[PDB]
Amino acid sequence: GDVEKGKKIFVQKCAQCHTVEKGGKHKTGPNLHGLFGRKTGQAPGFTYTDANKNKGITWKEETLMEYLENPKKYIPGTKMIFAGIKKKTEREDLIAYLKKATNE
Ligand code: HEC
Repeated sequence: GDVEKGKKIFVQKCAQCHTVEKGGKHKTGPNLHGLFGRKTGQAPGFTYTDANKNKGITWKEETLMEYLENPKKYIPGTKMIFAGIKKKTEREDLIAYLKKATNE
């Protein structure tokens, strides 16, 4: 969980659709600094495509571990234009971005 790159690689490409700031009218990507509290698809106003909006759990390190680790095989594939990183563990680093954000 290298939040160092977590908040980085996150705010690098995900900063665009996921500007982590006051939620409010969400956009293509809601400030995912509360994923552990955001349903698999319950973004206020931005109700994820039936895919995430039809799950039933919350973005917990494990659930997202299945998404960030298998993004094009979990969700990141419909609108998300991302689905992998240079190496591979780069996804665990983001879990540090949220696990820390979402946590508090
Ligand atoms: C950095 C690697 C990123 C993280 C972490 C997340 N995203 Fe995104 N994202 C985008 C869209 C348009 C969607 C909706 C997909 C659809 O409509 O089918 C999403 C979805 C997510 C979700 C799902 C949360 C839920 O409740 O369903 C998570 C957890 C998430 N994203 C985290 C848009 C973009 C985007 C635009 C180009 C980027 C760069 C990212 N997302 C990157 C990340």
